[PDB]
Amino acid sequence: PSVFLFPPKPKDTLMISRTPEVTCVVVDVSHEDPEVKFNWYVDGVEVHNAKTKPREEQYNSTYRVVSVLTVLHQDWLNGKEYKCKVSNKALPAPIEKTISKAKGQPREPQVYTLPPSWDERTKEEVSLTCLVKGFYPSDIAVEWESNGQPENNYKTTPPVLDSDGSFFLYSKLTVEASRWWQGNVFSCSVMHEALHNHYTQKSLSR
Amino acid sequence: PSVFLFPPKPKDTLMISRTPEVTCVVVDVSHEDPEVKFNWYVDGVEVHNAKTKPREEQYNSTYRVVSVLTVLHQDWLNGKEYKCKVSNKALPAPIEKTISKAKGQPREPQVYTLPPSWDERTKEEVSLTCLVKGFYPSDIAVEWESNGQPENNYKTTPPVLDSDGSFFLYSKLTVEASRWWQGNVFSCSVMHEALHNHYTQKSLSR
Amino acid sequence: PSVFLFPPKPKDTLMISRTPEVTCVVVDVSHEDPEVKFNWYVDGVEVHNAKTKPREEQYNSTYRVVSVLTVLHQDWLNGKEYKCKVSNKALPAPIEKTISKAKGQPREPQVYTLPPSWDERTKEEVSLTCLVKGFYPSDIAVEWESNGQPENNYKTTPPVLDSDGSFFLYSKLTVEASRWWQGNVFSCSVMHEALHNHYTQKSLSR
Amino acid sequence: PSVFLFPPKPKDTLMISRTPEVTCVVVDVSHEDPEVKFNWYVDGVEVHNAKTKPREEQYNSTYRVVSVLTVLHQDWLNGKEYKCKVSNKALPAPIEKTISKAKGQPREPQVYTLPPSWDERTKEEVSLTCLVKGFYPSDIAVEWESNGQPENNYKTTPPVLDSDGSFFLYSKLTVEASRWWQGNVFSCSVMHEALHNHYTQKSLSR
Repeated sequence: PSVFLFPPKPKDTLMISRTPEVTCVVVDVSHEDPEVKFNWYVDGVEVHNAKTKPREEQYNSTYRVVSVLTVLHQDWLNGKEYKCKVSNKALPAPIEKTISKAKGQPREPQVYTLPPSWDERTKEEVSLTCLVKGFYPSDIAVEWESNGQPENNYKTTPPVLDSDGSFFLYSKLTVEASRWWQGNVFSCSVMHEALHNHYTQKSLSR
Repeated sequence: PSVFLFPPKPKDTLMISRTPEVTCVVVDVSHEDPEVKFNWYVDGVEVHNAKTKPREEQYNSTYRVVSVLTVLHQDWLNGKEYKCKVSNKALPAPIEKTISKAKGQPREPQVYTLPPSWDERTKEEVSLTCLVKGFYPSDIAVEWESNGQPENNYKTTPPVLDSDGSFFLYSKLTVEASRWWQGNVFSCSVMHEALHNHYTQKSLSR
Repeated sequence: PSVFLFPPKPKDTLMISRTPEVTCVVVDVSHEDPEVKFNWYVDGVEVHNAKTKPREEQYNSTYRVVSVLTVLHQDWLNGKEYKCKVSNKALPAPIEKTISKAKGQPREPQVYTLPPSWDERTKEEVSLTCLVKGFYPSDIAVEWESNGQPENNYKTTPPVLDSDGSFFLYSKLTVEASRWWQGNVFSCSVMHEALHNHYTQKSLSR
Repeated sequence: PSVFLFPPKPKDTLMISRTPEVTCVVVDVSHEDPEVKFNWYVDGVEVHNAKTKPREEQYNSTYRVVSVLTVLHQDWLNGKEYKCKVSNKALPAPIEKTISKAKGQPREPQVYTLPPSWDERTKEEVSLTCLVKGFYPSDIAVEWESNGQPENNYKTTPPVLDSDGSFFLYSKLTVEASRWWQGNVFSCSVMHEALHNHYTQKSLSR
């Protein structure tokens, strides 16, 4: 068997509106001895405010085990680790996986609202570009809203490493040219750590 | 024992200068029985001399072997299937994995160049962007060039799926401000199968 | 009988998607001897399958027989030699005919896009010109496009030798004056061996 | 034996200082019986102004015999029909071949002088351009000249048929930078039958 530790979503670790959780999925567990045992060493503390073993739903008849641990918004922000010790009889050795926030000095994302191209102006759909560059923790979230209500038809690229060791990404919004030309306002919503109150909003129109 | 088949590089399939290769990577293998055997089948017929064997090792204790098959540009860009038959002792049955081009409508790439943002002015280095959307087959190559010779400070995004069933990506060239202001012209060179001539270029200046 | 060896077309050698083929035309054969054997030698090695030989007749009361040998992109660009051997009536000695890519240090073409004249302003149509000069391999493919779509009424002069041992050609695009005066952007797509990525382009507007 | 009739050269059809000439080349005359009887007739009237040159031996043990007929500048350009009746002892009945001037409504060239392009200013040597378009008879003659005296280093493209069924060609003069920036006059001298006085001149300066 093998184990993979997955981190929490980047939005819930900046927002007190939701719960941040780290999930430890054990896979290729034969039915021989399920005996899945999760010993969560937060920092150096072995006791676990652990959560259910749901086992989710069957793909090749499940055999897949998950435990989730509610983490603290502050603990992940303060760069401390979370182990996951999977002990099984079919394992000669236990599998210990450690996850921690990107251990560097956080940098602020520089948001830039790039407007449509001259080439695109003669089209029924025009594409609005937000560029988010310069953030060291690749843990970010980009959303698009206009006049205060959310929008759809947008797609954000994964963060990509740059030359300075930082990260950047582009978020593109597809709107009809009816709204852009009539002068509606569109807003790029970026949520990172280094931003003041984990939120910045740059607005775009013409 | 687990195997992986990788298509040729996009530039290599769209360019007369290079030799495109499908790559069959068997990972983990064993330490006890490192001998692998590669059998390459194109469209049902076995290709022998067409493949070479890179001899390799690794640092997860276990080794990594890899075999590469030179295809003809026109065979890959047609509906041809390439099968890899990996036999090792550690496997009961040979593992056969087949790969071929993305069957479907070739859809033409639209190259949009967006100029530097107002905020990046009065800064040391500026960033120039290249939005490429609408291409389907997802095997695309994009580089930058100014005054004939190429440029190095570019990173292009992983092709991200759109609602249309299309694809898009972005490209970021970071140039010294003074070269941008001195009027030098930068160009975005994209290669794809759906393009007439398999090549297009958009320009960025002022 | 007479024999003639014809080389690949220039666009076919610089674009993968096309089959470049050398053509061996024997004209003025006789009714007494209507069966002509063509034996193709490439770099000495005889290739028989790569032949395809149809048949037909001309108004001369003579016959014309043709044999095509599909060449590889990599060979012609790397100066390999192609031979076709034509033995019909008498003449045991079939051919002296052998073709190759010209031998010379390749030279990069120089594209200059020159705008319509002052006199052409005041006319229903305008003519846009593309000076391509300085190339030593002579094999070049030049076309006009706009809006990423190929154009139609353009005509290009054959390559003509310049004083420098280089070649130069000119390409005229004929487009409606409404189109030029409304601000479209027209471009010159030139493919040649010496160019970086075998493709360059310059554009014109206003 | 095979008969060929070659028309007069374009420059001397327009200029009175030269003598235009129709030439009648008979080839594949054999050693056995040379003795070729050239009998010319213009329109319908046989003329005895023709001069049969001596017989000339080739490497193929064939004789080539030629006769030249001096024509009238008007009569050629008036579309008159010139026939050559060659009679040998070998052939059964004499061979005849006819040439006339290109029979279509003559069309006047339109000459535009195009200056050099922006990219070309930085170069030690700069190229001036002459576009001659819209002319029907493919027989034209182009020259370059600055400050009266004729000029060197000018190369003309072959005539090129266009879509409208007329012809066009380019002429490039290569001059050093100093000549162009100093404001010197440059002139493109174009001689075509539809031009009044068969000569025009267009000019190009800074």
